[PDB]
Amino acid sequence: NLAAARNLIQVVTGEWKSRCVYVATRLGLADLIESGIDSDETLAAAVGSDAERIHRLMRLLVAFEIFQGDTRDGYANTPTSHLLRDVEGSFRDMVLFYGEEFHAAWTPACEALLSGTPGFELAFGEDFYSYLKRCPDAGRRFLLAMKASNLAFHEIPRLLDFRGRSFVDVGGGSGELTKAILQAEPSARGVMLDREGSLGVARDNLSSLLAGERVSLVGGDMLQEVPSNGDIYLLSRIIGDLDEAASLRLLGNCREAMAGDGRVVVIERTISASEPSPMSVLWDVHLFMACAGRHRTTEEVVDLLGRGGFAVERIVDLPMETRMIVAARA
Amino acid sequence: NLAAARNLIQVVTGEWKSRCVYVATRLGLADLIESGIDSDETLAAAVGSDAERIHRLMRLLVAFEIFQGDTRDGYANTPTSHLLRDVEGSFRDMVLFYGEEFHAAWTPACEALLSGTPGFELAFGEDFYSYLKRCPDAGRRFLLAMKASNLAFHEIPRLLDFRGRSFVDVGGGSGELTKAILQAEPSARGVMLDREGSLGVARDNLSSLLAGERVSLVGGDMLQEVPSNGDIYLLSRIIGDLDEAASLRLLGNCREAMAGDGRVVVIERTISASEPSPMSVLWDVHLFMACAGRHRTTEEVVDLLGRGGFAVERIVDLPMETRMIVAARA
Repeated sequence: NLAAARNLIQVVTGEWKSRCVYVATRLGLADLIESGIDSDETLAAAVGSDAERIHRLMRLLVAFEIFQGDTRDGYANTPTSHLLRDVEGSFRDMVLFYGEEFHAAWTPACEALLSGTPGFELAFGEDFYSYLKRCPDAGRRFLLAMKASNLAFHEIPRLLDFRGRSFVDVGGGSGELTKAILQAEPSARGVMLDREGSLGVARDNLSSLLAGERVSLVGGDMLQEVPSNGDIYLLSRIIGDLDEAASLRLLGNCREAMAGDGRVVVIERTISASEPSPMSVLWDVHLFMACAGRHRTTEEVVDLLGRGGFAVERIVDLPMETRMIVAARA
Repeated sequence: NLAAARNLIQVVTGEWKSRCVYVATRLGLADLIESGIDSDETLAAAVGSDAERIHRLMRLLVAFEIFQGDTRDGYANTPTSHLLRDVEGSFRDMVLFYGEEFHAAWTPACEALLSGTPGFELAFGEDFYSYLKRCPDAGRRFLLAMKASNLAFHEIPRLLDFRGRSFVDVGGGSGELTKAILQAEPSARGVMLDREGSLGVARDNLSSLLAGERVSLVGGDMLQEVPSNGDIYLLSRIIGDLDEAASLRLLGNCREAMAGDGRVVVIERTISASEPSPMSVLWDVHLFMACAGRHRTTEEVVDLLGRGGFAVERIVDLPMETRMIVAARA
């Protein structure tokens, strides 16, 4: 009952820790501190607070190993708080977006789980993808939030050998996975496929790589055709939105288009059918809350790969509860 | 870097777990399950949801050891989920209040820590205790939420001997501490003091014990006078709100009123000034967010006791980050 009350209270009050991290990010404390503004007084002066309130917020965060030090010798960053800094590749924009849009989305979680309308849609009056287009700047902020998952993408070219290979990023969106591969392995060449008229974001995000002729963009419908003669076909976050049939159209398109000995690589969160990792299932509820998305089990994807003519060769756990499943032609 | 990123995401997404437990609580899943309604399908029909959403919620809660089992063989409670049930001493009402009023309070946390206006006041346009006194239903719910802390009160008569002895509950409020003592030790006798005109709640909450003539109530100002000849003077969540001057008046009132070899017993959350427990400091920021209160360090309480002519005899760590400090006449 004691351990149980203590664990329960941790979970109940976890939200207040999220808020405190969000406030530390909004206030730019991690930046100020790295700069040497590192006392209660100087921090309070910089952000417009009071020294005692800063002291209390800092005491909390330090106790949870987010920052370190004290007001007298000075506060400093820890590996976790460095991620809050306003620097390339940090988690700052993800923290802010999650503490704003997704904080609002998770407020009507009860009515969402009862009705089946995502909490996001209840909170904002339109579906998520609609919101990113409507609400001014939301799209830009969300792409910055998503850069946080360059964590999994940076691992792919460390696990998979792209040296002298051509790859096809099917349904690439902004091009972050293509970008990460091409940054890591200079002899690799890619094609990114997306809907015609959808290539603008990628044209800008990939401008230097396009200028260097390391990549080309193609407009097309992946269900009708994929760019041919690739060695590796990346399906990143594609399968989850597709039903049995469209998934088999897509997989058949890659199976027939790829070079001899080519591979299909599915990159996606999948849930272990038994003993799922607690974080993977938290992401799964979140996918509902955000957009009524649904995850497959690892088994369902492996079996789906088989029905599309592939033999799985590797299943690798990536950062942020993402899997990489590599399949060759059966 | 992997490890830091995994930690940050845990903290950032912790809020969604709080929302998931709040939802299970609002829906009465633990009650339903205890009564044998224990599949996704029967749970869904019971609450007006759908089997798939229940499945995903329950998968999440089970993975975090809140419930156990599975839809086929049936879900079942755990020591943690038993605390959510609608039973006398559970955390159920605390979870609900924290997921409603305090979830609202913690939304403007940034503006709160900058301005100094508690998030509760920002959110509701009204200070916390004014809100409780004005809105009888909110006041009722808050009292039920504060019952979760009866965990600490029930330990008190196990650590102190009230057999044969008399106590004075100074600032007793609704009277839960007095009631915990008399229920544990039927031969204890006690007086509860509070401000005249405030005794309504306690007169009701303690009706039985008042009818048994085991306890009486007195209306009065503790800063001028306290009931005399007590063996044990309980100061529960009373000093925290008092300045130096007021605390020394109260302590002197106790020192002069008490029996030979009497004790003053301070029950309060305090912060260890050197290496504080992360949970104690989270409670401290929450106290600000709710009503601009704050906790003292343990050292400050010990030093204040000494200034009031007391010597600390014992310090005991009670449940839910609360301290019991026993002092005798120096």
